[PDB]
Amino acid sequence: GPLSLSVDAFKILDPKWEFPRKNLVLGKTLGEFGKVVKATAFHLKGRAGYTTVAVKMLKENASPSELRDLLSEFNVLKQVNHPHVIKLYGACSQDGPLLLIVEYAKYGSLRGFLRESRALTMGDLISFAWQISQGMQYLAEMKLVHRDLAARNILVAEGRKMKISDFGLSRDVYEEDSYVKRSQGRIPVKWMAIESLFDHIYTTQSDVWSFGVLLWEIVTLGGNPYPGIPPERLFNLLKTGHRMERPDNCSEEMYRLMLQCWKQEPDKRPVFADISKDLEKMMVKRR
Amino acid sequence: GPLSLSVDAFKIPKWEFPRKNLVLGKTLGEKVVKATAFHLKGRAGYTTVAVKMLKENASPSELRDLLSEFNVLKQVNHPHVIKLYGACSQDGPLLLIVEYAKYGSLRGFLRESALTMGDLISFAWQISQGMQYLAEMKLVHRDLAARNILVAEGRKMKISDFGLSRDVYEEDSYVKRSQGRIPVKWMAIESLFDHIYTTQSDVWSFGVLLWEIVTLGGNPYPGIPPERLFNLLKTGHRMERPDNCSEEMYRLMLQCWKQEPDKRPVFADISKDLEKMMVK
Ligand SMILES: Cc1cc(C)c(/C=C2\C(=O)Nc3ccccc32)[nH]1
Ligand SMILES: Cc1cc(C)c(/C=C2\C(=O)Nc3ccccc32)[nH]1
Repeated sequence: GPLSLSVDAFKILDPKWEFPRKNLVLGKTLGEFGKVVKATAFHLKGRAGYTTVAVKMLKENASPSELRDLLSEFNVLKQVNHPHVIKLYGACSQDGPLLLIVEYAKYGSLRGFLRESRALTMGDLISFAWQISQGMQYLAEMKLVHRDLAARNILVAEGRKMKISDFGLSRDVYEEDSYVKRSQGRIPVKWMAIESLFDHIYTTQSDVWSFGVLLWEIVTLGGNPYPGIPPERLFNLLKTGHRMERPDNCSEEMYRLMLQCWKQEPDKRPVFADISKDLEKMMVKRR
Repeated sequence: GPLSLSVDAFKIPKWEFPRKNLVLGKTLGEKVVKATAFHLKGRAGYTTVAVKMLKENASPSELRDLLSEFNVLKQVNHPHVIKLYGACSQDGPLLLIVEYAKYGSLRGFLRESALTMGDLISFAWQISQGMQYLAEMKLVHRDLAARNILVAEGRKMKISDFGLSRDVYEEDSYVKRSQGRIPVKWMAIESLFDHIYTTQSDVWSFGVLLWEIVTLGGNPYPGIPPERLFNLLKTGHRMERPDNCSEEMYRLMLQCWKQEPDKRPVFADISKDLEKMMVK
């Protein structure tokens, strides 16, 4: 099938991205559709000596789905280049499990980083969202729907820099401007757009919806969306037009922007350039 | 879509159990928790049970798997299949209340070990017998592996995890267009390449499970990466005879792993082959 073809095609292939396994040394697990370990790499793409990196790999007992997502992630990361998108340095595929060598983000996930804090200003939180918005605009212009946008999938690198991560679920939408998934998806339901939940339709405008949930996650310093509401209740709660109330410590302008990200009709939502301009307008009231 | 239709249907019997009579305890595994249930189906007082629920941040796919498990468990009834007692959905999160298995998973239980080859064969036989029942009901399990078998009181095997199970009454096969969620190292060659699932692919998996049993919870195809399996299988390679395995036992595993599904033994014949080993 599609995967057997992709495995054979891949194993018979770019010396641009291949990295000798023997120059790579793995350490502790950072997190667990894959696993990530901290690692160190010798003579990595013209960097002399060792460079600290993260390494994405398959878990124990990988299904075909998981293998496919690793291969797809690899494929998206090759095409992609933005200060707010995680950087790929190479891959080991030749005599051992498939390993993707990627940018180490010293603070871990944005969720984790938010949860560890209190000291952060609204200005810091706005800058974070703005950085993410710029990365999303560049992926959107590259014709890619990310699908899985969430605090847990955004890394915080050196300097408190946002890095969009986890491209397993990203799809190319050059031709049709939407990605349609027949069977049930694997994005948490509390981050999915209404048309994704009901019609299995994913577009840049469902990324915007997700971005709205992510704003909520930022403003709450890593809260759990729809707290105490079971995922199965979401269908009915969304079509009957309910949305999350304004959280504390959230300004009127911000909340207004989350709601617009959550408009029932996709075409009525802001595109990522409007989101960035909107976030600038708030940043201007603080800096 | 299919899920929203199902969720509404489900929301709109003798399986409902009041939430306030159920007390959750420690996590047993990832989601399943130890729990206790007051006045569960005519049992007076408190009964120790397990409770299956949705993990944090469940995707539609996982929601559907939970609803599916519930729907299959309503229909199924055999000494070696985990038993469903009820469910809570009225308010709060969807919870399925199921038989508690005091020794946990068969993998964990094998790995903590003194057991005879007689004990090992009996384990396989009990599962084979449960598979036989499930095959008769026209159900393809798909996800059979030591981590999905439970060890209840008296060292009784309980087949578990029906999330991925599928009805094959009409067509006798289950064909999944997209990529499955069963680990590659337990999938039949036809499931790997053509996405085809039958009772004969369950037999292949049962073969892998025999291997797990005999090695006391060994990891299949050790030090071989999942992606190499495609090629290794199509070119005819199979796991070598493990240490401490009879000739007859191994012979049974290879026959489970025949390239052609119709050349593989049927569950009924495996229960016989194992009972013969039992007796000899
Ligand atoms: C210190 C730390 C904690 C965590 C969860 C991480 C995680 C990552 C990291 O450093 N680079 C990555 C690239 C892709 C996906 C995850 C990571 N790093
Ligand atoms: C003592 C213990 C450890 C573990 C992993 C378990 C697990 C289970 C248990 O008891 N009944 C179950 C029903 C369905 C799925 C898992 C379990 N029980």
